[PDB]
Amino acid sequence: QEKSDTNFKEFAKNMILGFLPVLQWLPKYDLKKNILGDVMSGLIVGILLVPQSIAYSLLAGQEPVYGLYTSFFASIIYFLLGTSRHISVGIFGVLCLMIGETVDRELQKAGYDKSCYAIMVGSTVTFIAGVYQVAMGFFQVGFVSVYLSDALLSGFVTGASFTILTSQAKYLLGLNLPRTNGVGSLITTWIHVFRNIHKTNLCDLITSLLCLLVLLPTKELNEHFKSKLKAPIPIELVVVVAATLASHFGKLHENYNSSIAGHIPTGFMPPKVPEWNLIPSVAVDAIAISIIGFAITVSLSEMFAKKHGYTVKANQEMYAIGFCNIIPSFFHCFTTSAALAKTLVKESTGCHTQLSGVVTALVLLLVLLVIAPLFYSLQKSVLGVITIVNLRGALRKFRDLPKMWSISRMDTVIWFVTMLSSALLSTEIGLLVGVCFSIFCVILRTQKPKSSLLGLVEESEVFESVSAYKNLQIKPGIKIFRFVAPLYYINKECFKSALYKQTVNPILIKVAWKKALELHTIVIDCSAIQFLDTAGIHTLKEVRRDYEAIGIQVLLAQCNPTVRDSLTNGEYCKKEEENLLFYSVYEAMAFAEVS
Amino acid sequence: QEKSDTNFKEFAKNMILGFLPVLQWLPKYDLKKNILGDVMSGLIVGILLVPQSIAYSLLAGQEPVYGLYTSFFASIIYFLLGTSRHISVGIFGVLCLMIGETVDRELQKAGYDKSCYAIMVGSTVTFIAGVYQVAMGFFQVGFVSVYLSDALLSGFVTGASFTILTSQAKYLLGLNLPRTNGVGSLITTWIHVFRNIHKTNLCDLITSLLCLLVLLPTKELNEHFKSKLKAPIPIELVVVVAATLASHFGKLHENYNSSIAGHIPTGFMPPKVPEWNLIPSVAVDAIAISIIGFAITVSLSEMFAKKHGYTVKANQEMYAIGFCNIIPSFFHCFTTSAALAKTLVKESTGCHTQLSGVVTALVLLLVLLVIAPLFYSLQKSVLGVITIVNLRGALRKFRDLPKMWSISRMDTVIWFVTMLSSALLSTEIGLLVGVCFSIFCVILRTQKPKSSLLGLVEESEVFESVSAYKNLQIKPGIKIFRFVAPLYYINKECFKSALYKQTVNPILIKVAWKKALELHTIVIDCSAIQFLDTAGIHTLKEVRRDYEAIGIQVLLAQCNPTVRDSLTNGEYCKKEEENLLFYSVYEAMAFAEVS
Repeated sequence: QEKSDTNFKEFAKNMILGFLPVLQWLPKYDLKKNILGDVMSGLIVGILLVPQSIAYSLLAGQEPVYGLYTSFFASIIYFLLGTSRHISVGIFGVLCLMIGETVDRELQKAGYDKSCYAIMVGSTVTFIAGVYQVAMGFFQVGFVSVYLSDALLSGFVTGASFTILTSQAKYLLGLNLPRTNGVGSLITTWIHVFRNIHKTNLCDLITSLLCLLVLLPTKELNEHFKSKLKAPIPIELVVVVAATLASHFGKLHENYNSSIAGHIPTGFMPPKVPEWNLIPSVAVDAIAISIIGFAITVSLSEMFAKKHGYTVKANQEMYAIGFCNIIPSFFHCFTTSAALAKTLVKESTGCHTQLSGVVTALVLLLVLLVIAPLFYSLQKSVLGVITIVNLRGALRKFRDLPKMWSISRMDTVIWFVTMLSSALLSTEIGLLVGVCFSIFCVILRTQKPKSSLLGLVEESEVFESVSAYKNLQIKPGIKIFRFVAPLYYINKECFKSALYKQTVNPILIKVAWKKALELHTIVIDCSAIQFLDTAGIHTLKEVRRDYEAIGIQVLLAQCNPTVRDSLTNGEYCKKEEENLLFYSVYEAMAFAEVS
Repeated sequence: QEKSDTNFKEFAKNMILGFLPVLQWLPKYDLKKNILGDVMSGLIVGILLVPQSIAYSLLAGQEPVYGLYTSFFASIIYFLLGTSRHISVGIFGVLCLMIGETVDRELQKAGYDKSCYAIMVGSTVTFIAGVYQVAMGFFQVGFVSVYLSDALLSGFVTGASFTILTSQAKYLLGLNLPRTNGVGSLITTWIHVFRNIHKTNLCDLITSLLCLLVLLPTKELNEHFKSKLKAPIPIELVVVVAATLASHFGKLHENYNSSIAGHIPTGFMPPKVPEWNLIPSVAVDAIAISIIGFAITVSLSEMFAKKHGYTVKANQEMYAIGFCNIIPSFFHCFTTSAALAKTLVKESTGCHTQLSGVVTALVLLLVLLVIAPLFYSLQKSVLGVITIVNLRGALRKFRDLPKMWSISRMDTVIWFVTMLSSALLSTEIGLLVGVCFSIFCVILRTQKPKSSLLGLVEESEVFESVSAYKNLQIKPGIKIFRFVAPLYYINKECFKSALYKQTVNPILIKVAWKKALELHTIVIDCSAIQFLDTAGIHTLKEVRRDYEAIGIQVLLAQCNPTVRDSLTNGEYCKKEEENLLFYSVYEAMAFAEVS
């Protein structure tokens, strides 16, 4: 009755401006209020970046000298390539952990100097990771970073933070543990500590607890008392200078036996080519670090790009972190990526342009040239509690998402499985388990979908489900049915079983008829079925061929253009010279009422 | 205007009859027309099952005696447990290939008798595969067999058929090749043949070509001339008896040097316990064979169950193939599963009940007891062309699905990738690549979805897309928008970019406004968005917070009950004391027209 029929439809300086973005803000600086907040931000984050680089470089197994070349070349190389404004690419601790695992595995395998073979592997893997980044940037692909969610990175970071807390337990007591690195790394290292426990010092426990007692309440105050104290108070450099000038005026290496940092050379040695022969044995870890560095840096650039009102790209933001692993790779460095704490404390004070990074470079220079005879005779336990107490965020995350179970109910499971599988197993296998599980969970969400009868809406033409709404009039039998899943091959059985349960069953009624009623029309509302496979059109043909036997008819309701393509172009299913497919479900009710 | 508001809704003999199904058809046989077609079918498939069992048992590396125990115990054990009627569980050639690979790998590793150590590994892996089957049946799980599609098995079968055709090239020429088994098995075996080619016989090529010349046109006639010749004509036993009674009356082992499988003892040796110490090194191949045997047997039972008008179960069909690998596992056998050719030639003639299988057992008994001195002095090349020319179906499949590219366009890619990755690499890695690729392809289908404006339908209340339909009236600006994907985290960027491209862009217009119009309502039709993640409600909040800045408003249209749950229960997004969510999109047009 009044079948509404529509009609189908028939069938080069612009590059230099991109690549070298120092030449698009430097000729107009607008120095009225562009300098002072920027310079103060640069000195503040430089003061708060001195004690972090030595600690992170000590975490990777090397001496705390090469981390200064790492952070310095990283801060000076982003000023010439980066298109963001508030990122400050420095050192990310999870990258230091992965680099430490790789250089420890290769030094344990192929070695048996130590201090110079701990640089060849790191520089080579950072060089080839940058080669991978510039190849992924020259192909302009970037499609891999969208498969990493944001309830997956926030579990991987917490798992790697547990691994950092475990691997900084030797320096908190001053023991000599073997290289226990592999698949059960946290459990084996903790049982190695608790077996070999009755050998700890009385010098590497008193200064550790005293420095923790100074650090942790002061950071707890500094986190939420920023009103009367505008700049963040640098207690880290204060306790480092106070600990160095006790263990050198007080002779804390002969009277006791605490660990003491190397010697620290002048700096800026002649550059060296990385070892080409170690390339094919290490190019499974460049994949491991390049993807996560690229993902974290593009997410943390775009999150701060639209907050201040400008635009950033993605074919150039890849190249800056690409060459950040290329040109410093010829200068005894390791991998770098974006910041989390440093960029927030950078943007919180001043920070009107990119030139802060240059000052972030520049104050390192003094540190790298005239502070070589100092920073001797400081403990390796002060740096341990420095890189321990600076883990407030990745363990503050436990307070929120196990109480934000109410929003998602299925991202909490992904987050907790990724955290558990990255603290216990490793960092690479943990990230792989997280990615594959978050991919599998959407097809688990497709399987077992919802279904219900529909019914009317009392004097309009809307149809909403009767399993979750109050009194709606239903016709005696023109029973409607609605499926909210794609219906491809995983859930052909769920669709068949749900349709046979809500309405009557065809085969049982056919058997009891042959051994020797109401509901004379079923209207499948296929508005939500948003593609369909080969088995999809097979089971939609099967329900019609079964239901036509008893004496009832089946007619679909408001399919998409592509489903209506794949039905007629599909096998032959339901259209040669018949109507049997409608445009609105209320029209199907009006037709089936005419009988 | 007249906001249609509904109201939300507040919140033991029955087991023996299953397990032992010989006791539910045997007391009433109805012998008027239940015997004769059944018995003739049993003798016909027994005659056509004698030459196949020796060939398949020779494919697995063992003597052609243990295959007779395999098929006999398989046919006699399903009569006591099986609930189907037309399956006839015999020997599946891909199972013989996987068993051959496993016993060849273990015999090459741990060995260096050969004929008795080629039974311990096969019997042990079939025993533990049956243990896996009865464990998967006692847990009543069965959810794994739905992840295997039907455009995936039909590529895996063709890839394993290429591997059978390659691995039966030694016996087609009579050479001595080493065990070239691994990851590049087909390529290495073909290059080993074509390097070592100038050593073939003149006896193992003349009888091979002569027997192929007899077999292949006769099977080509027998495939589509079944009218005047009702029963399938058994030319296989005819050419086997004609080839045996040439190479024993004609002395074809002294005058030439062709291969001949002698020995062949009477049979029914005392039973032996399988080797328990080889359990933990082989339980990665029981997973490989149990899943595919269970999948093929449940699919081929249900495909023939509803064709004749009865019902079958799934908690009992698992147990029959479970114990088919348990009780014959103590009697020097290997794995069995359902039939494809044998069940079609069984059901095509006679076949009124299950008792055909007993005759399928019974005619083996004569073969296993008094045909021991015969079946000596037959070539190993006749059995080669027997198991070659019986591959008509799995290579006839190349004519259909590369011309059924028009139905699916994405199952052809899955099928071809599975065939290519199972012919070249292996059978296990090929099946794994097929399963993981078919899982990944549905989330590739979610990514890059369709979008369009809607427009009216000219004097009704339907809305269909304007990118694929002819003239529909559109309001000047109340531009509608429709998304047909779940919108979780993979395609937040596609949704944001498509909405910013079809309608106006918020951020660019805000920038040009701040440097110093039409479309005063966007109605997102979210009828097809069938769940949403945390990032989903984040980007749906972000589009409202952006669009509210310029001076236009955004209101969603006809979400599901679960999306309307996850919006309000979600963060706070859009409902405390506001309307901002409708029930039908035409009502949203009527509201936005009032302005």
